[PDB]
Amino acid sequence: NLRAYKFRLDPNQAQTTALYQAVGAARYTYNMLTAYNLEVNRLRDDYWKRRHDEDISDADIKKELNALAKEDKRYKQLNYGAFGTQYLTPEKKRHEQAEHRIENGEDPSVVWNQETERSANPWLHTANQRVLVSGLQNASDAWDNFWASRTGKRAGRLVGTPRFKKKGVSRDSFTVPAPEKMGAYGTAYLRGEPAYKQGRRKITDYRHVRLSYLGTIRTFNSTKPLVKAVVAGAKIRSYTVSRNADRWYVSFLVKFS
DNA sequence: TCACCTGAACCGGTTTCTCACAGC
DNA sequence: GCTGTGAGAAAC
RNA sequence: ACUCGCCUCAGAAGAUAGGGAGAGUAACGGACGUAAGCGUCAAGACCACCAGAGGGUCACCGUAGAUGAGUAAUCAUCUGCCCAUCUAUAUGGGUGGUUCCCGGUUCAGGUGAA
Repeated sequence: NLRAYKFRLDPNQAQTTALYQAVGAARYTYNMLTAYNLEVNRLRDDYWKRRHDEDISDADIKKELNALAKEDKRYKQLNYGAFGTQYLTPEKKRHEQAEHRIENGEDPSVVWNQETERSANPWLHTANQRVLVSGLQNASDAWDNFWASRTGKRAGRLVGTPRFKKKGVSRDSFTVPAPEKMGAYGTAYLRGEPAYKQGRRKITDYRHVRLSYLGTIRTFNSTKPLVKAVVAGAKIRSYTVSRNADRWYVSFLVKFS
């Protein structure tokens, strides 16, 4: 009983810039998680090959690896959540430290060197939390796809191994869930945006949508079949933004009931 | 590279807490 | 001049 | 002067504008520079800022009214009328105004121009 209403957006400069920033953040986090998981996997299977070269049964060493999970950190694999707490927010704070130490008359290069890290300036905390966690969702999904293709579940052809994302090679998209503010005609604006300055407080036609911190954006379609379906016992569930060429699209996932 | 299709498979977030209010 | 609403961070 | 179309703005097929083309009295093919490449330009109406940049509205919703929101341009909500469309036993209703739209996320092919 699930449906998708997909509209082609018509954003302005100040919103296209934010959309690029969001997709860049999701790509960055996906790359981080995939790289970490890849390194841990390489260590894991090198150890496995070394142990199997001496005729060791995997069933017996299963308990050894289980005990090693509570012994060494580098022998564990993580989900979308644990990586955010253990790893993501430490460099969130590190980027913050660089930002509030740079203005105090000190050298930008020593605190932030372009060699080790590619960013000109720290930014891993001034990005929306949901956008960042979207990449964690995507990467956890990819690695679960791979590990299910291997072991016993995903019937079909062998689904590769997780692969890095690169600008201009992969697809740009992210998903924002409920219960944050989003909706069609009949929903309020956001405090502080330039439209809210002019005084608008509600949506009063069929050519605007509410997108979290991004504000309200116009569309090319008509939101009427949404709102008419909205007033039937159906409520919006989440929204996904995507890009193709130089065009942006948004899908509202609708759950009728 | 950047981009586009086929093609298999499987699937479509919840909650707590802090805080800065807009509006008189 | 202060505070119930909204907006958002953070864990999971 | 008239008929045919290659790329481009209109969510996608049918209606209406853009930069250049063609031939005669349908076929054929995007353009500017500056073998490529790479950069650039191609939808009209209203308020702002100092010719041009940024922001809002439409390019889907017969044909009549009224009421609101908006400085506006447009939009929304009710009542008519016509048409189409169905619905159960000449009937009543309900459903609209040129048709359709279910999408994710990854891995692997395949071509494809560069």
